[PDB]
Amino acid sequence: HMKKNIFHNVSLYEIIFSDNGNTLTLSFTDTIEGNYFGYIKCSNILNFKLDTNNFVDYEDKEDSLFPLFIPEIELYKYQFYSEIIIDVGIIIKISAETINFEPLGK
Amino acid sequence: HMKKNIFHNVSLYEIIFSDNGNTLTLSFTDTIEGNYFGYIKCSNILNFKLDTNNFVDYEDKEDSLFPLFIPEIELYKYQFYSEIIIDVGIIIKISAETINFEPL
Repeated sequence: HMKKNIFHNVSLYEIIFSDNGNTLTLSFTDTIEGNYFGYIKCSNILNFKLDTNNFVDYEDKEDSLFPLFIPEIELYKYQFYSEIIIDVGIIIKISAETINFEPLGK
Repeated sequence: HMKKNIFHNVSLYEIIFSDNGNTLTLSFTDTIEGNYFGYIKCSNILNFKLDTNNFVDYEDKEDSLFPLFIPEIELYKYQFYSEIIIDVGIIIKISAETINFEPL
């Protein structure tokens, strides 16, 4: 069990299944120029939770999940799997056998 | 509250967020020869949960979530939102303000 903050001040713009559903990849831009920044790859998914937590105003036309601006992403490493937690009103939790990401730092 | 079983004997092959992320589309084939069957579109998502519950053997290099064979899907229509539940060991639950599907 370890904890670590990664991907400071990023913008999540997609969540994509791959490898016949076994992998989830989250892709991000930076919050300055807005260019592509990188990704978090969650391989061999254990669980995935998205809860909008009454945060998105669906009566608001201009309001939507993506792009989702994120101050930082919590990464937990256990003996046999890892978990990322995104908590920005909306909450996203993903547990997977391996979690890797690029780039390794800003 | 009205509960209903839909999409009998289907195979789920993708779960896709829209560009703005407000909509989730689940796409299905039949389980006969893999021809396209239809979709369930969940608009204005409230929550989405996928738990593989140790039913995908990751030590078996051949095992994978998709295609996910489904005997039926439970559809709940509450007063102000709807929910689908897929329970095949693997569990998928999606609540959204509206849930629409084709074919009817």
